[PDB]
Amino acid sequence: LLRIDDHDFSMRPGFGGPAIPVGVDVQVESLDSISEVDMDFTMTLYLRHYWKDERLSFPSTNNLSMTFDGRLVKKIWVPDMFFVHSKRSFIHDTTTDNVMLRVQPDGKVLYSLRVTVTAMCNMDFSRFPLDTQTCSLEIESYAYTEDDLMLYWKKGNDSLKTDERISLSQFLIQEFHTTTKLAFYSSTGWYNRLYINFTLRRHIFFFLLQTYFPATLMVMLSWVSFWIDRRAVPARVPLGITTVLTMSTIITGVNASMPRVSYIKAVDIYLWVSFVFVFLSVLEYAAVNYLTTVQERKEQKLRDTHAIDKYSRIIFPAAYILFNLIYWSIFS
Amino acid sequence: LLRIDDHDFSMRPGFGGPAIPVGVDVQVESLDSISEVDMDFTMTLYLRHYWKDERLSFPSTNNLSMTFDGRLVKKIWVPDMFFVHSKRSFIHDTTTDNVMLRVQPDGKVLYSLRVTVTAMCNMDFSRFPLDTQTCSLEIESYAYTEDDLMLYWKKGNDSLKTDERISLSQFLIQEFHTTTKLAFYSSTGWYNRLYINFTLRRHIFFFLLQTYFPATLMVMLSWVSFWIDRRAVPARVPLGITTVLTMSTIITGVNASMPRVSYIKAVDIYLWVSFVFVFLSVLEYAAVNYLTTVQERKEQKLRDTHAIDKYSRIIFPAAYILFNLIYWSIFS
Amino acid sequence: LLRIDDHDFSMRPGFGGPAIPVGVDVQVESLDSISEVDMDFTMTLYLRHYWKDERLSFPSTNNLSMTFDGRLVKKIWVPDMFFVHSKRSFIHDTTTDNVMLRVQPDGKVLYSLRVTVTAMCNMDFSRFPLDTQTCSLEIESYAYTEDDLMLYWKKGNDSLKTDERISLSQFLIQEFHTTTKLAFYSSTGWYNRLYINFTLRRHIFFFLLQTYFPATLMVMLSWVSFWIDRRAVPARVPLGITTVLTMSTIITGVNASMPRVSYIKAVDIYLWVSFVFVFLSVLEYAAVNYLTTVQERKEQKLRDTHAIDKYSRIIFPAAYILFNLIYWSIFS
Amino acid sequence: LLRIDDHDFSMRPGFGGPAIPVGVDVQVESLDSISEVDMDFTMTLYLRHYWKDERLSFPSTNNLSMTFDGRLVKKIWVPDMFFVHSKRSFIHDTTTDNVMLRVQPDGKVLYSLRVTVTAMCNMDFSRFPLDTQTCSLEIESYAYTEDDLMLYWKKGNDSLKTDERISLSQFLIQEFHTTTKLAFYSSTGWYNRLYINFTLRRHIFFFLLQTYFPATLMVMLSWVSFWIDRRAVPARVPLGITTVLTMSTIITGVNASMPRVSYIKAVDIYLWVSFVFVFLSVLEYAAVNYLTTVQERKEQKLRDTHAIDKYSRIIFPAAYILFNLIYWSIFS
Amino acid sequence: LLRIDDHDFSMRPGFGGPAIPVGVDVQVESLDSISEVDMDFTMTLYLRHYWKDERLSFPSTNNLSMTFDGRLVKKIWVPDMFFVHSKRSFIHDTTTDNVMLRVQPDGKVLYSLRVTVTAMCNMDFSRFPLDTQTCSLEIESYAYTEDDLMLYWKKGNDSLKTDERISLSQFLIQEFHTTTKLAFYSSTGWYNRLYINFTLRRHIFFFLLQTYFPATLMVMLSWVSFWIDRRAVPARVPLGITTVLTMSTIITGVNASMPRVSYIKAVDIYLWVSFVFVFLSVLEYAAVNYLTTVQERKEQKLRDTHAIDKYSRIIFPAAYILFNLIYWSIFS
Ligand SMILES: *[C@@H]1O[C@H](CO)[C@@H](O)[C@H](O)[C@H]1NC(C)=O
Ligand SMILES: *[C@@H]1O[C@H](CO)[C@@H](O)[C@H](O)[C@H]1NC(C)=O
Ligand SMILES: *[C@@H]1O[C@H](CO)[C@@H](O)[C@H](O)[C@H]1NC(C)=O
Ligand SMILES: *[C@@H]1O[C@H](CO)[C@@H](O)[C@H](O)[C@H]1NC(C)=O
Ligand SMILES: *[C@@H]1O[C@H](CO)[C@@H](O)[C@H](O)[C@H]1NC(C)=O
Ligand SMILES: *[C@@H]1O[C@H](CO)[C@@H](O)[C@H](O)[C@H]1NC(C)=O
Ligand SMILES: *[C@@H]1O[C@H](CO)[C@@H](O)[C@H](O)[C@H]1NC(C)=O
Ligand SMILES: *[C@@H]1O[C@H](CO)[C@@H](O)[C@H](O)[C@H]1NC(C)=O
Ligand SMILES: *[C@@H]1O[C@H](CO)[C@@H](O)[C@H](O)[C@H]1NC(C)=O
Ligand SMILES: *[C@@H]1O[C@H](CO)[C@@H](O)[C@H](O)[C@H]1NC(C)=O
Ligand SMILES: CCCCCC
Ligand SMILES: CCCCCC
Ligand SMILES: CCCCCC
Ligand SMILES: CCCCCC
Ligand SMILES: CCCCCC
Ligand SMILES: CCCCCC
Ligand SMILES: CCCCCC
Ligand SMILES: CCCCCC
Ligand SMILES: CCCCCC
Ligand SMILES: CCCCCC
Ligand SMILES: CCCCCC
Ligand SMILES: CCCCCC
Ligand SMILES: CCCCCC
Ligand SMILES: CCCCCC
Ligand SMILES: CCCCCC
Ligand SMILES: CCCCCC
Ligand SMILES: CCCCCC
Ligand SMILES: CCCCCC
Ligand SMILES: CCCCCC
Ligand SMILES: CCCCCC
Ligand SMILES: [Cl-]
Repeated sequence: LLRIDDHDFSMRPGFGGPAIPVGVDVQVESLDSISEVDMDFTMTLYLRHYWKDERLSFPSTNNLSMTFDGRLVKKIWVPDMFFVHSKRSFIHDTTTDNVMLRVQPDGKVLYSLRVTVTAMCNMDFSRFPLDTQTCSLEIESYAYTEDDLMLYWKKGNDSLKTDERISLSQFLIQEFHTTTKLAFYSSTGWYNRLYINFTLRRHIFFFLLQTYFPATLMVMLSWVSFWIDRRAVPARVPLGITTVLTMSTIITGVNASMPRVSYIKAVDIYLWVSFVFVFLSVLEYAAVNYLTTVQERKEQKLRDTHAIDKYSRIIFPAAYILFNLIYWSIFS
Repeated sequence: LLRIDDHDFSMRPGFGGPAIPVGVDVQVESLDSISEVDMDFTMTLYLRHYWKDERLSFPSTNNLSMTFDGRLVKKIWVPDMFFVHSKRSFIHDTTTDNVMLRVQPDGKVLYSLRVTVTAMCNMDFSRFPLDTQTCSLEIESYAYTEDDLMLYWKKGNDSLKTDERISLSQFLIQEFHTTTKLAFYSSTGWYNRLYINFTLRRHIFFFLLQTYFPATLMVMLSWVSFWIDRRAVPARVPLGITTVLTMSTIITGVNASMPRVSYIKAVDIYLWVSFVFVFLSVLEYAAVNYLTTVQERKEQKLRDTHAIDKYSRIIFPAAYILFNLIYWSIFS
Repeated sequence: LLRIDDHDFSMRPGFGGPAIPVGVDVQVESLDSISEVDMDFTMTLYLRHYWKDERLSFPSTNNLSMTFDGRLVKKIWVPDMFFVHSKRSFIHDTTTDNVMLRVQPDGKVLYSLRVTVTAMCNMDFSRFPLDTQTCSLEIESYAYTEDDLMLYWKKGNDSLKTDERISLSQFLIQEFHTTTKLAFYSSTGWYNRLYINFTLRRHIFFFLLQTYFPATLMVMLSWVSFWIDRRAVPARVPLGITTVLTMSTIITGVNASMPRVSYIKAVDIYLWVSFVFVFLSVLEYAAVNYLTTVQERKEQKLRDTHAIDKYSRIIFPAAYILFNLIYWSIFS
Repeated sequence: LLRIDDHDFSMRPGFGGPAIPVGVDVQVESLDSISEVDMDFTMTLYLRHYWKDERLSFPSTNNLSMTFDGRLVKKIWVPDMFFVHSKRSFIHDTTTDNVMLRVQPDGKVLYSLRVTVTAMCNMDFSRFPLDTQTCSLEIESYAYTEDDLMLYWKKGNDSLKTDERISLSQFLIQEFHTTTKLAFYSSTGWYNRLYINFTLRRHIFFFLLQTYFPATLMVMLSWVSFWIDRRAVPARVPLGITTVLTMSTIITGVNASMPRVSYIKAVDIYLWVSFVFVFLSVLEYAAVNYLTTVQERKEQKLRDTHAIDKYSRIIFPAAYILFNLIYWSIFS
Repeated sequence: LLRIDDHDFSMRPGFGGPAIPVGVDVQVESLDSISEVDMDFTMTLYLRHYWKDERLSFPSTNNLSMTFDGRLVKKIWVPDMFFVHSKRSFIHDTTTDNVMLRVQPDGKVLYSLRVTVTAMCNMDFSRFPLDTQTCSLEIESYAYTEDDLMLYWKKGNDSLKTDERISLSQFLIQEFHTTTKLAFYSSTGWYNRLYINFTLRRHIFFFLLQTYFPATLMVMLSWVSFWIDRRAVPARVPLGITTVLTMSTIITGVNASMPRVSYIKAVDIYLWVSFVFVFLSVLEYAAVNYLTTVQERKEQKLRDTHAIDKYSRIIFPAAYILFNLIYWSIFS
């Protein structure tokens, strides 16, 4: 039927002659994980190849595609494709290798693989946790240059399809599309790359509850020290100290879960401003206590509400509100 | 006996003609793990295939099935089946491949595999930790469409059997059953899928002890500040502050172990309401202290139990109890 | 010598006739790990098979066993055995497959494998950390029923031997023995199972130091509040609050390391009783403070050691000691 | 040249006759890791075998060794060796299997493998973190007894060489040497084992900084309560309570990182003695406060520095210093 | 075309004669990870080999290189290369083995592999986190000595090329270059090694925010105790105690993430000096309280700002600033 034993398949079709066209269709099954510290993502996809090989021609009367077991794959020539800038990947093998082989009577061949790929994606956290990130997956031939193999999307924009169940708990996925670009290696020649592009957006709610509310609550807990009688030194001092230390703990806990980036994120700006306010509260009380002591000493040697508290009760909330307005007008 | 060398098994029985019927029996051995963060499960099952192949016919006098070693499997045609929407799977191989092959004199073949499959399961945590989840395992042919291969359950509802030792420490497993549905791929044709469905329910006790009791205890520890003399400012302030901070720590610890979902869970509602109560206690004491200071200043310039404490001692417990009644009437 | 090329080894000896006897010897090399959360164990063992095959007969004059390389194994019939209710296992392969093959002149064959098996073991933690657990390893044929293959222990009780270096840092291992039982599958027939049983016991010392001493110390630290003058409210309140919060932290830390079981363990009983005592201390001080305030108000309007402290100093230690006596008489 | 096709290599040289001598040389490349909780170590080594086989003889004129590709290895007889009491091991395979084969004209064969072995090592932590541990790697034949194969060190003591780059960040490695001993299996016969022995010693500095300094600092922080005026009850009570709780946290953190051993380590002795001192400080202050209250009551009914503080200021430091002297004279 | 069946490729070209030259080109694709605790790095690279073999000569008219499938590789002789001092490595295999084979009509052969290598790198942390580290990758032949195979860089310095996307989030990568050196094994002979060298530098910002700012803030929070009236003992004591304990927690958290090195790092110097300052603050207050008590007792028996506070308010900040100036002038 196929006369496999009569041919040497160590050479591509057209060997010694013009390049062989190869078309690609991709269907994305899922996006399994995203790792900010590792700066990568894991995708499961169906990779489909189209090419023609006269050596697989067989007689028939119905002009219909016929399906073979898939162990025949290792006896015939198959296009060499690999994922560029990946960290690890594999082909699923239960209950058998998830490999399809269909051959038409005139030699047209359809080849399909189910693979899982972990690939690198460089992300900019300068607007975290309000950032928008983009990632891509690159498909390129390994052994054959553009002189031997021509790689292209089979149906252009319509070659990429996605399952309706693609979802992430933290990220919104949008704008899947495909592009084509060339690549050059100084010692091997020119290669043709295929691209799968998509965009990711975060949900802010979780970060609000984890960071922004606790810091605001710690700032507001430092303003009750302005309504307590200043004669209660052992009540007013520990309150401010505890609020400062809790703010420090919040900052450390927030920074613990992110990659060790050399630049400043928006959450760092917010937390450090809140910390500054909490610190200023303690300094303000220390000034008040010192001035009261000075006045007592002067009065005895010569023999109400302090203005600082009265003005702080107004100044601190207004400054904090203005800061919040400007911050959330800039970062939105 | 079998004349394997006289036939080409690269083509299915009936090649070029009508589709070949294939029956499936499944026996579930165990459910090994469930991962909320990964949103998958691991199952170990016995997969059994039934079909007929005249090319394996042999003479006999007893009309009995004969068992072969299993290395013969790779010399004959075997149905191509794979698990859909899986993450990883394998066939056990100790001390040999766990593969059974039995052939009847008239060509009927029984084929059995022991496999372990990790498969995806989308779960809704909107009622966590009082949620009920459902999952499924899908069996579909890879290479052959419904025109070449007809896939069905061998005995309908009786095709699925479960071992009595299937058990999870946290989940209750119930309602195993099977269904059949078709699937369509735009470039390859129609396929016939088999389904194994089951339902999972959580045990609430662990979550009660981990989250609900500590938060209630922290709320109740904030009500002892209403029975302490209000003149003890350095005793009443740190108590409320410590309770608020402990409630915050509880909220963070509860959220740490779950997937980063964009929606609200019931435990979040309970914890945030408890946090609100604890915060209000501190605000109440601050109001009491301020009013006492105002009265002292007025009396000196002109020259018991405060009503707020007296009413709070009644109001706070009743509101908390009513909230608990409504919450546990809604979520049950 | 062996005339391997002259025989088809795809059929068992006696094919079509009576069942072939197969004897098993097992020597346990080590117990590598136990996982409470995974509920499994890992064992390394030497598995030895005994059977007769006339097709391997060769002429000789000394009636002595001869050893072959082990690549011959894949050319001859070998009994099909697998481990039941396992999670994963493999055969060691350095520097070659650890497989022995010895054939006697009359056809007697000895076969030996070095394997590592991870197997499930259901454990009851209702008496943790004073529990005693039992586990078993099951050996059964996969392809052949009791009509084709008879599986038995070669020397009965003497078939199981253990290395003197089997040891676990936390568990005491005792009472290795073997049993035999039949198994039935509704669609394949009856099989004969072999069992390896052993018993595990914990060492209590580690758990004493981790849980029982800290909780008792936290309870005893709450009784120093009964010897401090009750006029020191800001000294007596934070002490009780801190002890309650530390007890809560201890409970959470203890529960963190165990599987999410739906039932109550002994350590939970001990910790919750200790927590109750610590909570009652705080309530007792609140009552004392309130009564003192009431008496002061009455005396002013009309114009030592409080009995509660005096009785608590006796009542609390005696109740705690009685609880310890009963607890350690019940759980031993 | 080698006439491989003319011989059956399923039988050892000398099959049916006297045992074949096999010499072993080992060169250690690195020690990769040590795990106290797993009680094992990982070593990378070069394993070299020497034997003679007349079936590989070839004509030559120069009496020189000739090197072959290494795919020839699987066509000839190779000694069967494995590592005893190992957990996992493998042969490196990039860019090809790291296997050397050299054959001399008279049949002498040199065989070399690069392997990585993880092996068990039982360690005694009774003097931790001042302990000295010893470990060994055992090489034994699997299939052949001492009647068929004689295993020995090729050059005795000079057979073991080590790379100068063997180093661990925490451990000092010394005293590599080799020994030989026999082993007996009740069902297979006598085997000859080869041993590689070495000694490990810890660096104390890290443990000093992690445990011993913090505990001493916490003990010294409890002695400042003896210089504060005893009238400051709310200052002296929380200090002692906080020091006790911090010591408890230190003990838990120290125990967290070690295996769950049933016996007592030296660090446990040191930490528990320090804890006892810190606890006694709190009890001492409670006694002082009670006695002051008694004296006040007696004086009123009838109508400086307390001796306990004065003696404690001397007694506590001297006892702690004596304990340190004895502890560091015993454990060195 | 190639007459593979007519030659034995178990012997290198020139077998029995002069050494065969082999050239190497390397292109680095990425640096995937660096592990301080494991002391290794992971690199993905393209390894290219050049050699001549007359046995692969074929007739042609165009003097052009022809590309073969890559399954031919296992039928011909291929140079034996491996990575020295590696921990693990593999060749990527999707969708096929990423192996290129190109043969010129005169027998010149180009061979290319895509591999991932994890290799050891000894690092000195004595200047952490201001350290600069160097690492190298070593390529050496395994089976063949310099008498049989001559290994060299194909284009010298121009043989090493790097992708523009090589980047690490924490480290700056610079100065890629190549060197050549010989290696000697006492039992096998001389080998020729190739080296790939590069330099790594850290970004200080992350460590500043994680360690240096919190410790400075904790030191500055201990200087507010010098502006509070010394009569407030219960306010001034807990402040110093809390600052000391927080500094201890910072030290432990900093040390937790690094390898257990026996020497001192710069961050340890900074943290321990800050801890000393914080401790001295508490000792200073204790001295002040004791002296005040002594003066009170003397005055009663005979019947402002203390100088220590006044001098400490100046001395502590100046000493801390001088320490910072010297530290950051030494470590830069
Ligand atoms: C298949 O090819 C035949 C001619 O060989 C043609 O008549 C028929 O229409 C074709 N069918 C399809 C579906 O292309
Ligand atoms: C899709 O393809 C069409 C036609 O080739 C092109 O105009 C369009 O820009 C493409 N869209 C994207 C997102 O690449
Ligand atoms: C097997 O087939 C024979 C006829 O070939 C029939 O007589 C016999 O009853 C059958 N046995 C079973 C169990 O079906
Ligand atoms: C089982 O099969 C019967 C008959 O086909 C059907 O009536 C019933 O609904 C099925 N049950 C389930 C759970 O699918
Ligand atoms: C081996 O068999 C021979 C007879 O073939 C007998 O004489 C001899 O005693 C036997 N030896 C053993 C050890 O069984
Ligand atoms: C061991 O075997 C003997 C005899 O078969 C039996 O009496 C005994 O009960 C067995 N012991 C165990 C532990 O099974
Ligand atoms: C090799 O053997 C020959 C004799 O066959 C001898 O003359 C020569 O000295 C030997 N060389 C070595 C290095 O042993
Ligand atoms: C090394 O070998 C020599 C001679 O065989 C022996 O005297 C010595 O004790 C050995 N050393 C060790 C450490 O085994
Ligand atoms: C190839 O070799 C031929 C001679 O065989 C020569 O004429 C031609 O210039 C060469 N081409 C290249 C590119 O080296
Ligand atoms: C590169 O090679 C040139 C010439 O061989 C040499 O002078 C130079 O030092 C080399 N550079 C490095 C970094 O090895
Ligand atoms: C998606 C925005 C949510 C804002 C909630 C306050
Ligand atoms: C908040 C600062 C107030 C200053 C009044 C003079
Ligand atoms: C917001 C409070 C203002 C008080 C001014 C006296
Ligand atoms: C299954 C419900 C248990 C409830 C315990 C209070
Ligand atoms: C004095 C009784 C207080 C109760 C608080 C729950
Ligand atoms: C008494 C009201 C205080 C409000 C502080 C936010
Ligand atoms: C709890 C609020 C009480 C208000 C009384 C006027
Ligand atoms: C529950 C306590 C109520 C007190 C009312 C005065
Ligand atoms: C094995 C029992 C030990 C008990 C130590 C108090
Ligand atoms: C003064 C002795 C107190 C004892 C508390 C356990
Ligand atoms: C501990 C309770 C004492 C009650 C005395 C009336
Ligand atoms: C154990 C102390 C008892 C005190 C009774 C007055
Ligand atoms: C190796 C001993 C070091 C001791 C440092 C105090
Ligand atoms: C005032 C000196 C106290 C010393 C405590 C270690
Ligand atoms: C430290 C104990 C002192 C006792 C004096 C009577
Ligand atoms: C070390 C201080 C001793 C004080 C004795 C009065
Ligand atoms: C690269 C140096 C940054 C310094 C920021 C204060
Ligand atoms: C850093 C302490 C400053 C205090 C000013 C009152
Ligand atoms: C900071 C030390 C001051 C000493 C004055 C006598
Ligand atoms: C920096 C404050 C100095 C005060 C000297 C009296
Ligand atoms: Cl206080």
